[PDB]
Amino acid sequence: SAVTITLKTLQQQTFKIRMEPDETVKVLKEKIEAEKGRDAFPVAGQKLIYAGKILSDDVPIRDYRIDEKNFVVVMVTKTKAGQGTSAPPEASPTAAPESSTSFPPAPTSGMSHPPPAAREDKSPSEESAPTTSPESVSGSVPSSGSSGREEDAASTLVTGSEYETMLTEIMSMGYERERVVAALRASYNNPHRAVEYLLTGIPGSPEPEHGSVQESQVSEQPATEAAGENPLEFLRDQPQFQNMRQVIQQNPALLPALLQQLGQENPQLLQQISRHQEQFIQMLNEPPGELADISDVEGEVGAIGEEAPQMNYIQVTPQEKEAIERLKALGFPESLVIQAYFACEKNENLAANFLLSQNFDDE
Repeated sequence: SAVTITLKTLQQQTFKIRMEPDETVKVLKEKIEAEKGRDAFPVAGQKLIYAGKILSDDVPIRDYRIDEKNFVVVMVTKTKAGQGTSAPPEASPTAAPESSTSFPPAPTSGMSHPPPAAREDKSPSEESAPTTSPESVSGSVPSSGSSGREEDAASTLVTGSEYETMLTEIMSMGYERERVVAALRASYNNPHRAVEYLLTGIPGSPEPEHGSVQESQVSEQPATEAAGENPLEFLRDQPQFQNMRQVIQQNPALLPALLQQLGQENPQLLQQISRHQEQFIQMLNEPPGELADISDVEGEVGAIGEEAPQMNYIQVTPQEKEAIERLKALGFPESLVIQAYFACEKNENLAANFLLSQNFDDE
């Protein structure tokens, strides 16, 4: 089964083909190259005219309803393949009916498209909507409520190590590594929400109330009987250290010249300087000691406290000491206060109250 096709070329040369009554016209373009040949029948200008509109090569033959009784004026122009056929400048025009008049610039650009008459020049939006799919607008329940995303706060601490830089900001407290980021991924990657939701809120510390740290044991010296036989204080006051603390306050070359001259003459300190070279020298340039903390002067000049180890008959307690502390702090005596306290009701007036009325000023 088949069907001959009337092929007509603009050159006035017609013939006949056949192929199948359902082959893409693309085979036609190639059928013409073999039907007429390839001397002056290229493909670029291959337009199969059957009655005005050239049949394209994207449809199967017989789809345009061609008629063998008629003829298809196929065209074969447009020869742009690098180097093919061309035309010299000396020639005559053959477009009587199709005579060119305007001079539209093919190359270059330009927006030649003026609107007809004087109406709405601009054209915002349109006035039609051709649906592409047959059943696109379907369904009913919402699945993705995308009514505006969320930016929230992210660049709050993340740096070179982003969350790791913060991981050290919190972990340093004494936490872990994976538990902290998790605390910094659900609380707000911050030491505020993470901490609160790191142990007291995170599933890692159910009511952490068993870590009492109210000890404060950093400074608490007795200073009541801790001094005797010290190879360092006798020199600090003797001429040995004075020569090492005076020569050092002008030239560091004397330190060695002295440590080897006097510092290396008395074994009383040498047996310690070998291991105390750090502290012994620390005092050579800056000896410790201070007689003015902030205001050592409540009563008159300011004493130290109890400078009598095993001397009095009692030792006061944490109940009456408050009365004496404020007494000697206002300008009261010493033994006259610790004793007079037992005036009438062991109060802070009968004993003081009468003491003040007895001091008076002048009559």
